[PDB]
Amino acid sequence: PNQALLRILKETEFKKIKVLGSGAFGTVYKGLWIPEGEKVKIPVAIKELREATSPKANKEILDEAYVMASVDNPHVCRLLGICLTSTVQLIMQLMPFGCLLDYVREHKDNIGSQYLLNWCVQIAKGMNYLEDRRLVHRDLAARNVLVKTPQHVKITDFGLAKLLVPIKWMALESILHRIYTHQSDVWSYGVTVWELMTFGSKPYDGIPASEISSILEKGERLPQPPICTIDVYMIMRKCWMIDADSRPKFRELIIEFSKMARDPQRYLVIQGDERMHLPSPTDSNFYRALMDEEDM
Amino acid sequence: QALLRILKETEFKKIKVLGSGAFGTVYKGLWIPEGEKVKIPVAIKELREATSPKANKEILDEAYVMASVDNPHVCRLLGICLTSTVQLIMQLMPFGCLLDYVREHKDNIGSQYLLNWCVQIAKGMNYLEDRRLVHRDLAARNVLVKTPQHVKITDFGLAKLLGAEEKEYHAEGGKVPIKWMALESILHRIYTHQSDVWSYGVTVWELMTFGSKPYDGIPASEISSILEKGERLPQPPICTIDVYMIMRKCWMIDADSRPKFRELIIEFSKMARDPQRYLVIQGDERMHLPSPTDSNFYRALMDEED
Ligand SMILES: O=C(Nc1nccs1)[C@@H](c1cc(F)ccc1O)N1Cc2ccc(-c3ccc(N4CCNCC4)cc3)cc2C1=O
Ligand SMILES: O=C(Nc1nccs1)[C@@H](c1cc(F)ccc1O)N1Cc2ccc(-c3ccc(N4CCNCC4)cc3)cc2C1=O
Ligand SMILES: Nc1ncnc2c1ncn2[C@@H]1O[C@H](COP(=O)(O)OP(=O)(O)NP(=O)(O)O)[C@@H](O)[C@H]1O
Ligand SMILES: Nc1ncnc2c1ncn2[C@@H]1O[C@H](COP(=O)(O)OP(=O)(O)NP(=O)(O)O)[C@@H](O)[C@H]1O
Ligand SMILES: [Mg+2]
Ligand SMILES: [Mg+2]
Repeated sequence: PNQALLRILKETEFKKIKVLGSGAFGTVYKGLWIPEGEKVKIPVAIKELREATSPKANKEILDEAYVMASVDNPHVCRLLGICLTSTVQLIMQLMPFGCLLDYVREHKDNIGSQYLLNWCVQIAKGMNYLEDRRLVHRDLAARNVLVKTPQHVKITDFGLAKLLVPIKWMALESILHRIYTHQSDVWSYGVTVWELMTFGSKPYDGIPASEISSILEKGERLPQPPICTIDVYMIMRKCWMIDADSRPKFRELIIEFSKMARDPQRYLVIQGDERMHLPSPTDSNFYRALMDEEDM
Repeated sequence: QALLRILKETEFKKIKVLGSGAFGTVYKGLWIPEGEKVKIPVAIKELREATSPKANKEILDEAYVMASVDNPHVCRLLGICLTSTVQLIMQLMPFGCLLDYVREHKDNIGSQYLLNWCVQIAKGMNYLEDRRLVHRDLAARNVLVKTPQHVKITDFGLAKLLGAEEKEYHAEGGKVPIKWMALESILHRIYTHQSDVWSYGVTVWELMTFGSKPYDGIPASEISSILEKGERLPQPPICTIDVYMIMRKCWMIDADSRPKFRELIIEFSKMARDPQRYLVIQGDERMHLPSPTDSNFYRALMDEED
């Protein structure tokens, strides 16, 4: 961990503007960074954790924050900065589009097959990269994929296991034994893709979280999303095998979905898939030069 | 052609004037992509004069070249709207142009920053020369600050669009940038890579003076005569003779005798490795230079192209 990658912030160089949402461990705000000696106001996203901290407690956090500021992959968000006060604040890039879960709801049945497949590929590439860095996500879900542009999504909020519940995204072995590996991350990938293919349906909606390990024992799984051809649905089911080692690997999921992305209409069936927009190269260039210059 | 977005009037709005010059007014604005809920800040330039559709076809031909540049020290044109007065879209620079930046930080700019800026501007101009694009209007106001460590050339390439009227422009009519121009350009209204080198000389002079107006108090009417007599801009107090002589070389009468952008890169890169030897600045020992932690932060938040 090159410690120059994590910028330590004083309270005086940023301000919280507005609340974006909250989750298990914190609250996310629209923020503004003020570089010292300048008059510019730079938008940032700030997460403040619910529970306070001591310098001994902070030593564990800094040690991990250094690891998450060291990721370097186009499909993985990296921690940028931190402010250690009574409560801890974490700073990353603010994404105006927000998370992919809200984006598929906002455009429900208004999203073509080229986009959904492209996203699956991209989430897989980012998860594979974390695996190569030997980082377990532990909380992969559509709410933790961020839309940088409609053509470019990024994984966020990974790596919290060595500092510590999303039952309906969790593998059977994680529910029963708090076992988190990359293969249980592969389970949450399967659930994430099911979210995309349903435009943000809630998984196991009538079924309380208390009962989830029973129904997975019984062999029940999430139903096949209407737009999914069988080939796509069995990748999802392969991700939900009892035997973690029988699940697909993230390198395999990249090859597979990127093969389906080459003829998207063969693998998903969307009504008026020709009503749908598709990523114009003119549109893609404009988005990249304006808000997405990173190297890919 | 994919590199220039042809825009609809409905997908952007002007919000605030940022400034104006010879041919247009610049606004801070918002791009609102169709069918989305996001408002993306952008800079919008509206030209002062309305254009016919035939004039627009010419403008569009040049706009495609202006959108084709791809270099970390040259800004590219992003979109165009063919409104009655043409509107032009590029990235919005929160720090503004370098002229206003050096004026606002006149007491906190050290020799590393100034020399690095000279290198970067030379790099961008040499890319334009390699692409055989003439600037015609290089000046500190047409260098933008992406971050204090990363400056970029803007607003090049207009010469062909002005060719019909260029010879008629009055020295006092503010359409022809007399105090940045080579002598042969004032007399003949033709612009080349070597006359751009002269503007570069003036641009560097602006930076070394933290934004003084060149030939201040002298009407533009009289510039051609004082140059023909051998007069030039004075030596900025912070410049050693080494730096002043490069500047004076950019203002030699014979265009072919001036330095090349290729060589200016090398010379300013050499000085940038020992800045306090070549620029004498009050408080330079204390002046800020950016640690890797702060440059990394800057790049992730607003300058990912690196
Ligand atoms: O900051 C992050 N999100 C953001 N959203 C918006 C703006 S910043 C992501 C994040 C951002 C990235 F860019 C990349 C990875 C990543 O994980 N982090 C970083 C981080 C560091 C430490 C912790 C942390 C520390 C302690 C605890 N304990 C304390 C004791 N009681 C139980 C909980 C739990 C979590 C969480 C995160 C975290 O959630
Ligand atoms: O848009 C540009 N600046 C911007 N600032 C902020 C937002 S956009 C740059 C610009 C941006 C870049 F990124 C790269 C190069 C560049 O030149 N342009 C583009 C442009 C196109 C056309 C013209 C133009 C066309 C016609 C005339 N005639 C008409 C006949 N009667 C006399 C006047 C004058 C000027 C000017 C520019 C221009 O100034
Ligand atoms: N960098 C960001 N830019 C824009 N929105 C963000 C950003 N980070 C987080 N958010 C938004 O803030 C919401 C709350 O985030 P967070 O606190 O991580 O909870 P969560 O992901 O929804 N649930 P958990 O699983 O507990 O993280 C996210 O779901 C997004 O809606
Ligand atoms: N992309 C930008 N982002 C933020 N500010 C900009 C941007 N481009 C230009 N500006 C600012 O807008 C001002 C006016 O620009 P412009 O209309 O080109 O005139 P100019 O270059 O200053 N003079 P002239 O050389 O006569 O055109 C500039 O001087 C800068 O202060
Ligand atoms: Mg989250
Ligand atoms: Mg300009």
